[PDB]
Amino acid sequence: EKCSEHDERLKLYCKDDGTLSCVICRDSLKHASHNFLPI
Ligand SMILES: [Zn+2]
Repeated sequence: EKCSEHDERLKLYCKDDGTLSCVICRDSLKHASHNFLPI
């Protein structure tokens, strides 16, 4: 999961997959559209 420097516990991924743009960290808090990858 990229989503680096941003939440003290949130890290995740979206990318095309039926749901365009989703939780930017399994929740999307203080992220908005930064970036993240899936474990
Ligand atoms: Zn994040």
